[PDB]
Amino acid sequence: AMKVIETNFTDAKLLEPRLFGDDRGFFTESYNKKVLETLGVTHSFVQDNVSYSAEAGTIRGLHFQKNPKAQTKLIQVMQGAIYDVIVDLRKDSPTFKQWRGYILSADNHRQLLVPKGFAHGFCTLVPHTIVMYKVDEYYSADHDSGVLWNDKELAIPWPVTSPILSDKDRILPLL
Amino acid sequence: AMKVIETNFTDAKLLEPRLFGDDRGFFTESYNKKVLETLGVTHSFVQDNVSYSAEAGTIRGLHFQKNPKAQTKLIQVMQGAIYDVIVDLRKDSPTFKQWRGYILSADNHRQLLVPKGFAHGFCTLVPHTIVMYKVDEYYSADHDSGVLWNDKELAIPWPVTSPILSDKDRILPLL
Ligand SMILES: Cc1cn([C@H]2C[C@H](O)[C@@H](COP(=O)(O)OP(=O)(O)O)O2)c(=O)[nH]c1=O
Repeated sequence: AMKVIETNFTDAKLLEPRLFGDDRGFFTESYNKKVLETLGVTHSFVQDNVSYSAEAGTIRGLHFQKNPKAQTKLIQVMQGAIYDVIVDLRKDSPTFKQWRGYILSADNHRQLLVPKGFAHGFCTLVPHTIVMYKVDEYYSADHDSGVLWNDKELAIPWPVTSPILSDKDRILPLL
Repeated sequence: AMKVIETNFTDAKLLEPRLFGDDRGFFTESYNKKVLETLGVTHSFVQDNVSYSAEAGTIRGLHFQKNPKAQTKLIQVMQGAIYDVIVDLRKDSPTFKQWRGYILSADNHRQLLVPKGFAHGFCTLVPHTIVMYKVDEYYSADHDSGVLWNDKELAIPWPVTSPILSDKDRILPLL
């Protein structure tokens, strides 16, 4: 079934689904609610989002929806590959302000469980990258916030010098 | 938000989500539980399946899981394109044994809600097609059944003369 590759910051989980291949292609259960609960991931997802980025080096984030509408996310890459970063913003947390960069791709089929209290963003590594992610709380343009990609406090080693960013993404606040 | 393009057999719906496109690519809510409810679609999906077919002309199906463990399927195409066919197998229906073929692609983003009581299958149209589908009941081996892709009564004008099938799909029982 689906298995845990690593756990970081207590609750963040890098996961891998069991693939079943043939000469014809493959099959996989990319999500199984009851399986996830066994792996200590109990969430009822309400929305699935799909992000398409035409050019490599496109940066999406760092996003976080402020409470009372915080979102648990579960991200995967359907086409292409991305360098995904998560930052622990729980002030109480022993791992507060810490981050981690993961490579999620169409070939590795890896998924990342981003808990509530974290900032999340990614950098596409090749053209035509498609990212899909579930959220357990509906979107709220009101509570939609984030952290500027190049915040010097975090000093994230993005694999791009001049990222393709939306104007909205270039004016996100610092940490 | 999401729009119902057409409805057939009383309950099967061809859906299309809202797509926010800009200079960098696009973003869309492929699944939204609340939105679907407002359209008349209410189900608790517990499993997401992914199917990758290397070559064009690969037929997967026709398939249904036996009652009482029938499954509602929400079909979507993440890469490539398919000719998706559903067949009404509800003995107590005014459309029993009728079928419809739909074209779902990564470029149209259309989705198909296949009710419990229908057989479902598809033929990939281009190489490397990826199909994702959500189900409201888990996979149950003992309840696995289907209809022969080239069954004589079903008219199904598949767009492939010699398709690629698994050994078990060639074995599937006739209606
Ligand atoms: C339909 C389904 C299949 N599977 C497994 C059972 C099979 O061993 C494998 C492939 O499914 P299937 O398409 O039935 O096999 P074939 O390729 O021979 O037609 O996937 C699941 O784990 N979950 C599911 O929901």
